[PDB]
Amino acid sequence: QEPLAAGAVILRRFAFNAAEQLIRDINDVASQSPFRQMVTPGGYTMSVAMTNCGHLGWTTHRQGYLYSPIDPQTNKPWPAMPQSFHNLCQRAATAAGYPDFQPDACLINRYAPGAKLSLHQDKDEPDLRAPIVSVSLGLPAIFQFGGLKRNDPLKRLLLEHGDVVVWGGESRLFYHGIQPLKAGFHPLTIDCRYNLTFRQAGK
Ligand SMILES: O=C(O)CCC(=O)C(=O)O
Ligand SMILES: [Co+2]
Repeated sequence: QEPLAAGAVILRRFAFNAAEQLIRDINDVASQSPFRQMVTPGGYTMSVAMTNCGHLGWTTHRQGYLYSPIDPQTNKPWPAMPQSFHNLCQRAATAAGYPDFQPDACLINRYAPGAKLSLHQDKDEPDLRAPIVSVSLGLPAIFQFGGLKRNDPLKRLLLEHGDVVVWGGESRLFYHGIQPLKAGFHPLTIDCRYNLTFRQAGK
């Protein structure tokens, strides 16, 4: 299935089949670059653990964000993006109408019950030409999606295991975020939610 909105679609239950292989390749990456909490420059500490794969990796600190080839926690390169991450990503991107997308970054998020991503706009990328591909894995989450300005009426959507969201073009600098993840069980993730966001950061 494929719905909305405006240079952005939801590919519903798109990563369903590959979820077992994604989870496995998430784990493989994690055994190299582990998950960790990150302190926002505003002093707040994020309830979302995260790590990276691909050419570039995004981390926030006290001075601010950074895209890096080096993992600041290991002082070695971020794991190469797994075959299945790459394949899945462009297969989503094509179906979303971005045939010439190729990411170099992949920020992997892990949410516990009560974890939240504050409303933000994917901003720290120089090349606004490329779209964002978000993969939802595990427990269901409510993903809010507004627009350019902060005050745009947000719309609340249930993102479920396998669900995929691609946004770019006119909808690229759009405010979006995550509400406190409700507790539950999922076969594959047990009691959490994984989320991959694919991005072009270099080029
Ligand atoms: O968990 C999500 O679906 C949101 C991910 C996101 O927007 C980000 O990593 O910047
Ligand atoms: Co984002």
